[PDB]
Amino acid sequence: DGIQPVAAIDSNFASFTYTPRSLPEDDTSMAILSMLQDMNFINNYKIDCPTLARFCLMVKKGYRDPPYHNWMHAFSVSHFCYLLYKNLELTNYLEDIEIFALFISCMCHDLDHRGTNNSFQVASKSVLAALYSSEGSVMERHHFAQAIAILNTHGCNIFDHFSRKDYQRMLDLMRDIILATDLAHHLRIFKDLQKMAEVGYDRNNKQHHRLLLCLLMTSCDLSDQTKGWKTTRKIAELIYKEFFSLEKAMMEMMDREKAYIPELQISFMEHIAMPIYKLLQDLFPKAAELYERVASNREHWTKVSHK
Ligand SMILES: [Zn+2]
Repeated sequence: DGIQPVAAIDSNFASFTYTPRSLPEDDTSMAILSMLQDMNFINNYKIDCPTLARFCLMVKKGYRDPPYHNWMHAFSVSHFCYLLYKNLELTNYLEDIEIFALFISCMCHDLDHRGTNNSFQVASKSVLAALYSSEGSVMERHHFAQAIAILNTHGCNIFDHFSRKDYQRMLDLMRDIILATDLAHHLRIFKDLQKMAEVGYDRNNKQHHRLLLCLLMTSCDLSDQTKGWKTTRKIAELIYKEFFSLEKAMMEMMDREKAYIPELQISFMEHIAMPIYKLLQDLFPKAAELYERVASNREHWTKVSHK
């Protein structure tokens, strides 16, 4: 094969309107390579292509498949990462190595998702946000360690040619970015994010770099919310299907429990999702489209919510 150009996957691959979940699963590894190519990482870092193929195949293979926290989730978060690169022009904000770390983090950040819901930090703001949230910041996870175990598998070391210093910096970035997916982490840095958007992003501030990378990471994880109505509806279904994945009903109870979805999804939008994409828009005028679209989904949910 060799790598496909992004524009050959779909004329709209690079548009916020595009739904990556509609790519057949078998074409997703190739589409990862297409995106790294169009982002100029393969060329600039002179990455061996067979190696990058094996790496990508290896992380895909390492995902469990619950209804929601699965490869397609990872794939679609990665794809949003690419959309932020293309549409917000992140190279004017972050360094190449940070963008690269962000992308690989998207690919890797749910490898050790367990679904053990053991915390009240997110739940206090939104009961459904707690089910969408990745884990690792309150209970220890090994999304990161698993990513490296892959990296150190013969024939998979895509950062082989980096300097020792960039190699540590790459690993530190992944470890920190993967941790930041956990919404408990986001809540804990929220005031800092707010301060950053108030004062204005400062390319020379290393703190601003760290904060932006977390914000972007969480913006990719919840990016299902920035798609069509059908997408939040389908994703809400999946989260449910996951959490009920095993206990004697007192069919019936299942339906009472899905009658709660609208209000939970609205509370999730109002208290967690929308603030995040408000922040992006405050920092990036070109992200207005995204907040508007989440806003519009909150409207449909409200509208539906009188089942
Ligand atoms: Zn995730």
